[PDB]
Amino acid sequence: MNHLPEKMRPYRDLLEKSAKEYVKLNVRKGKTGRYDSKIAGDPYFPKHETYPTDENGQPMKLLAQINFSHIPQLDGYPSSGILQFYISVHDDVYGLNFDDRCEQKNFRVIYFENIVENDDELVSDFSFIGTGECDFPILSEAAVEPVKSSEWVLPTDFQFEQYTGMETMEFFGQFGEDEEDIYNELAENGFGHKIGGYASFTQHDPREYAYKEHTIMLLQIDSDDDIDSMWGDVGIANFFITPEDLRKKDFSNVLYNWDCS
Repeated sequence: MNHLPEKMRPYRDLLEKSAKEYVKLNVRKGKTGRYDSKIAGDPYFPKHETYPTDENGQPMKLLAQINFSHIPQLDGYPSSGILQFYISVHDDVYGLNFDDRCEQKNFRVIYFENIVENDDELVSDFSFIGTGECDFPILSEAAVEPVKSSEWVLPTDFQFEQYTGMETMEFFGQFGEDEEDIYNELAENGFGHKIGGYASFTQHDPREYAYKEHTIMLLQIDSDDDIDSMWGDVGIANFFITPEDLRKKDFSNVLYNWDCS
């Protein structure tokens, strides 16, 4: 039995019904191949394509790349292709769009469905990407080891309220003096790096009103001293997509968020 604080036990059946299969990403500082899933490092990129640039036309830098052929299969996710996440290196907010989290101005999400095999038609020299005045959120290339897992809905994720049928204030408030311990234990079972599953935030989930259909989390990267990942003050980043767009393999409306303490 996965542990549950005492007052939460009557809700065990509900939490089990909410369980979502996901892929935990164990990370290992080090060099990765051109076609591999990785955090930072160099991306797979065809010479004939236009490399992503930020609002001032400066080349962006790869935050992470996922090769769908290299992770456990999740319902609804592509069976192959390489999905990439990029951000500007020149802005003090890791390229987060303060106005519209889905407007790829200083961040970009690119999906290559068909992978080029010919080594000479791919970019190998990425020295053209600059160095911003601020440190990149992840300072060290890291390899990825996917492990399929499962987890109940997290209280940090706006879907929690949908499952319990009430606002979290009202929901955890019913536990009296145990409210904080209960909320914190449940929220802390989250975090870490992953594909799919439920979302963790140090502040507030931005989806309730503004992006209510972005219920699928494509990727979450947490602060992690093992690979020199640090989002502001021990924060966390994540990307979301709507079920419709994932089906269409359309990544032009992906929600990029990050927050910290």
